[PDB]
Amino acid sequence: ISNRLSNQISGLNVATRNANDGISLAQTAEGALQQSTNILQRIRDLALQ
Amino acid sequence: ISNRLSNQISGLNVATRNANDGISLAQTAEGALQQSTNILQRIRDLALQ
Repeated sequence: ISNRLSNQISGLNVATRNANDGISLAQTAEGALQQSTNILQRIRDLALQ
Repeated sequence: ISNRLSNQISGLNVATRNANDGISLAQTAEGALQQSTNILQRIRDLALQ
């Protein structure tokens, strides 16, 4: 049973870390998009200008 | 009767020793397998990685 538990536990610690790197990925993507939106905000600013 | 008893006794002392060496055999086998399990634990660690 314990061998199955250690299987589960340390496997899920790695999977936690894979998830955390994923969180960071989506974070960087989000930043890029925020700034795409600043541009597009400017594009309406310029279209109206 | 005693000759049969000495037959039994010293024969069974040898058989005891054969059994003890067997205990050691299965012990060494067990150690090898323990460490196979450490590897396989790592293999799930790496598959999840």
